[PDB]
Amino acid sequence: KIRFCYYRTRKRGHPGEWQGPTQVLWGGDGAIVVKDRGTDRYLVIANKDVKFIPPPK
Amino acid sequence: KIRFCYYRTRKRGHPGEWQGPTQVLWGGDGAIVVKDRGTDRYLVIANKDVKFIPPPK
Ligand SMILES: [Cl-]
Repeated sequence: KIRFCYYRTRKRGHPGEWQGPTQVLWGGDGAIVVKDRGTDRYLVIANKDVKFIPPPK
Repeated sequence: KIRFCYYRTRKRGHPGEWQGPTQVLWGGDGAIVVKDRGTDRYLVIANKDVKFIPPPK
């Protein structure tokens, strides 16, 4: 059930480096929530800036 | 189990008007996720800026 992903943030629309992997804490409609361990804050990430790690085959 | 709340955001530390009511979409450690009705955007709200609405007696 636990999902992991890579994610990135945006600075004035410019995409940042891929960060993670980190646990997908919540999955919404078009976005997820992750815990950014640098700032220790929850971040809302749009799905276009998420790379979901495929579950084990 | 559906939880609703009032929430507020701050402008340079000053708390604004209470907004909502709106559904508590996710509960984390010290913060929640809501969807802003006006902007259709997910927001992370620190618990001290949340008023959870109790169910009827
Ligand atoms: Cl946070």
